[PDB]
Amino acid sequence: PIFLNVLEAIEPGVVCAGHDNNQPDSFAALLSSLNELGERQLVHVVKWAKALPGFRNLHVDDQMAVIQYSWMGLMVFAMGWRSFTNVNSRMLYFAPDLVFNEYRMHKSRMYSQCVRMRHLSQEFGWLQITPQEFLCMKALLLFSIIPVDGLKNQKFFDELRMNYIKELDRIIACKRKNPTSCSRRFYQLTKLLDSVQPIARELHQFTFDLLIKSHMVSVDFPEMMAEIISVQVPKILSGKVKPIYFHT
Ligand SMILES: C[C@]12CCC(=O)C[C@@H]1CC[C@@H]1[C@@H]2CC[C@]2(C)[C@@H](O)CC[C@@H]12
Ligand SMILES: Cc1cc2ccccc2[nH]1
Ligand SMILES: Cc1cc2ccccc2[nH]1
Repeated sequence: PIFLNVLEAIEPGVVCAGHDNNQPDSFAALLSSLNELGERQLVHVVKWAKALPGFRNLHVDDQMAVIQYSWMGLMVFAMGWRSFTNVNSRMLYFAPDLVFNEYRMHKSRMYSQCVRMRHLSQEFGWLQITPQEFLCMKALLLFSIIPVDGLKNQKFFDELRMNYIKELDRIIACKRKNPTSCSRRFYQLTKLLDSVQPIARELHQFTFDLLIKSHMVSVDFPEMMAEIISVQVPKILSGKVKPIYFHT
């Protein structure tokens, strides 16, 4: 399982948010911590992506593009997984020092979005998702959103996406027997993958509005976060860049 060896081998390690928990919760502090966590996580996601099989085939501008458009979903999907494995989806485990309970979900002023994310975490349990299926689905998420106008070199991207989908089928096919199970399983995983986009979309809208009024609510946005959310995210919210869905 060469391909699986790579995903397993390059999977990012634990990342902390640097949150002061001995300090009373507040909107400004929580969101500022989540943002810092984004900056820190982005760094790992970039190093992770550049190490994926065939990623370097993509044109350099397209490499940065898919990462800049997919980080939200990637991060949310991995966050859901940690929440499932660490606390069986009891809370949102953003980081070791940033675990969201119902109080924080509410205090973050993004309770509805958090509920959305916890529900995704629950799915990992309800579908009995394997660590390997998780890994393969996550890799596939990096290639699940592109500009309606296409990429610099769409042809390579298309080839790459086709291969990662082919790998997901392999994972499903192995350790299995019933051809009806393979198809059903693929149906469920693609359904799950699609369910990530609406959550990402809601978060994009939220962080965008947050960046705009950040100065008023006293929320901090690190360099890369401020740049990406003001330059790349708007392209998604305006319909110029959209998710690739399996199902209609
Ligand atoms: C991606 C992060 C940080 C990494 C993670 O574990 C998922 C989580 C989802 C909510 C995001 C947060 C980064 C900072 C954002 C974008 C805030 O501005 C509003 C929504 C937050
Ligand atoms: C490839 C790449 C993507 C990206 C996003 C934010 C900052 C730097 C980056 N390099
Ligand atoms: C996942 C993946 C398999 C593979 C084989 C050849 C070239 C690129 C590839 N990506």
